[PDB]
Amino acid sequence: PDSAPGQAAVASAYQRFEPRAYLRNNYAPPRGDLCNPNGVGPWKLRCLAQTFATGEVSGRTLIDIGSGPTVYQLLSACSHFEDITMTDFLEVNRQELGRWLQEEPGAFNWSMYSQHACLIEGKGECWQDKERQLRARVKRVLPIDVHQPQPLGAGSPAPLPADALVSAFCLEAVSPDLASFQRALDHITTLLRPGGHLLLIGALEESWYLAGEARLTVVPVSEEEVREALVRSGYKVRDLRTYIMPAHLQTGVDDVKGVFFAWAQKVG
Amino acid sequence: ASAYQRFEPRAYLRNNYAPPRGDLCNPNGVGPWKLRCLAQTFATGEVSGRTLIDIGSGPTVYQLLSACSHFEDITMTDFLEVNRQELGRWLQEEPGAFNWSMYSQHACLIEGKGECWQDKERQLRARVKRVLPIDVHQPQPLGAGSPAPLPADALVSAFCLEAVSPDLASFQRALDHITTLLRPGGHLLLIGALEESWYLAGEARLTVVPVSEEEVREALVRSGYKVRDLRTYIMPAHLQTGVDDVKGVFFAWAQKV
Ligand SMILES: Nc1ncnc2c1ncn2[C@@H]1O[C@H](CSCC[C@H](N)C(=O)O)[C@@H](O)[C@H]1O
Ligand SMILES: Nc1ncnc2c1ncn2[C@@H]1O[C@H](CSCC[C@H](N)C(=O)O)[C@@H](O)[C@H]1O
Ligand SMILES: O=C1Cc2ccc(Cl)cc2N1
Ligand SMILES: O=C1Cc2ccc(Cl)cc2N1
Repeated sequence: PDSAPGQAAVASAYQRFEPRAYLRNNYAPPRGDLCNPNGVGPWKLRCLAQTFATGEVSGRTLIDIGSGPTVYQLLSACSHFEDITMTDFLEVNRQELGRWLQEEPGAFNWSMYSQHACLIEGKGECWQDKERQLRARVKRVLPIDVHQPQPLGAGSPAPLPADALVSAFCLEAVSPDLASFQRALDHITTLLRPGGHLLLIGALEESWYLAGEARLTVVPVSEEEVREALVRSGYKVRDLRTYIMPAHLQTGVDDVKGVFFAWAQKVG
Repeated sequence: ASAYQRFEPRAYLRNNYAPPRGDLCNPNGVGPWKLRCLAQTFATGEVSGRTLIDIGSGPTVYQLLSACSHFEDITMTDFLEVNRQELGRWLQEEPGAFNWSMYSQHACLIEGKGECWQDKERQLRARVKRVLPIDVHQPQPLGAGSPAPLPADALVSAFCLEAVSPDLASFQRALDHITTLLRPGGHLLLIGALEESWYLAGEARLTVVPVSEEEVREALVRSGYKVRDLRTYIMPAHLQTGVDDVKGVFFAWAQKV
């Protein structure tokens, strides 16, 4: 009926979100181990690489929805878009990205991820070049709130509508329930042009994860709930695959059961 | 040969394996070309067996990155103790070891098997069983009671022979010597400088015999090899740095017969 309470709880909880702990929890080993091809990191990168490798997802502008403190989700993307917008709710995350953009030593090191992306893209690109291009193509880092009908605000800086959207582990991680999730998907969809593409990666059947002091409440979603929401938002689903989280990667940082990858094209 | 007593490993790694010659990003540089020759050759599946020996390793490992997944027993060698020490520092992940990761990465990249560079380094470190003294000017370069399994199924040698031979004849004889280490029907991957007469290694100034591709080809023949492949990389101007007067690099894939 009324979305304010749940959304308020969410915003409250994220005030405690610690980027460094979150990076360590999910992007340092064992989950950040890119050597095991059956690991989640390599699967995520592979979903992205293969999708962009079709040549079917291109344009001038791309918006990454809920970037947090991570850039891996753009490694394969960056060679297909001149203009990239990164976004996040939390200033601290936006500053994390700032540190990487300035190429500071105190910044999180993504070079393994950059290398791995070069590896599976199979074009013999060195990772320093991939990183240099991503840094050059990120044109802005913006506040965002997906619960707003205009997630970027009014008169945003972003080129709208975008040719493509990327969003990894955001919607389910900030929506108290499925209806909120659906509305969030509707909101970000207004930023995408008709015939444009959305690459959505997320947690399956997760109810909580840790980011330092912050223990965050997640709406657990299934593949089928994800498919239906995409259709409900005006997408044709081109691809929807599932990674089942291996027991050895269940580290107590969350109760994630799996990860989904969706390639969807906005009808129009 | 006394000149090699002033040879500084770090200065050599600096001159040849750090930028610009060590930049692997540009596909037209010497580093990537070398790795490609090695990778492509092994990818054929025709160079294989159980044991491999690297002749004149110096302080470098890149020349075995593609090799290591085809040979369970690897022997590295050099004339200088300091080079063997520098190798030991990398093989044992000791302090102040040279950083080869860029090369491991590129080998993984070129090979295209989706392998992470750490697994690659791990395997190489696991398969190098020993680092031995050696002198190619000796009829038995490894000495008599060598811990090395002989004959080897395959040899690798990069920038050693021409770099240690006053003249063509010495070069030919040294090739003769190392060839005795190789099992008949075995393979030799030989990489070397073309038309070079000197190079620097810190305080060391080394004399080199300037050799041509045809001269390299004829040497292998005269040593009893069938030349399966012989390619030339011409050294671009921007990689002419003042550390030597190398004109090009040759890669030769030869088979003892
Ligand atoms: N109301 C809201 N609207 C849009 N993004 C939000 C939000 N509340 C929290 N977020 C951001 O959602 C992110 C979830 S973490 C995922 C980060 C990154 N995309 C990855 O792939 O690892 C956090 O960065 C959080 O700050
Ligand atoms: N008389 C001799 N017999 C065998 N090796 C020798 C030698 N005199 C010097 N060497 C070794 O020959 C090497 C030349 S440079 C090292 C080349 C290295 N494998 C790479 O590819 O870059 C030096 O390590 C040097 O110590
Ligand atoms: O591999 C992934 C990365 C990631 C981010 C956030 C959450 Cl809740 C779960 C996972 N698992
Ligand atoms: O690229 C290469 C590597 C190398 C080793 C030794 C010498 Cl004398 C010259 C070169 N040039």
